[PDB]
Amino acid sequence: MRDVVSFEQPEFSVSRGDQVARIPVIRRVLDGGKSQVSYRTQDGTAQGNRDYIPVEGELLFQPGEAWKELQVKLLELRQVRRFHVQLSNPKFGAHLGQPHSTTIIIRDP
Repeated sequence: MRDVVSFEQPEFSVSRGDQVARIPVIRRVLDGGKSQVSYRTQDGTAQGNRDYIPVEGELLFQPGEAWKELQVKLLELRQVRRFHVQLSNPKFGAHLGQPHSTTIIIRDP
């Protein structure tokens, strides 16, 4: 498989006070062209519009591009809550690698 797109890790941990989660997405074994995947947040115990700002869209990798950073905004209100991000719908010859979903763990300062 070429143009393999994944999250770098199955979990990332952030502080609620950071205002943003910075989530790396990599593309490996480049064939030389563009690739696209879709991405979307999904609630866990962290909930959209309470704990974080939901987002969905497309990640278009131009030729040569090996990674992206997703930035999901965090909201302020011992406490731990999780949301998820999922990759789907590979286009232009792209494939999903492992992990293609990830969990963002929001912790109190």
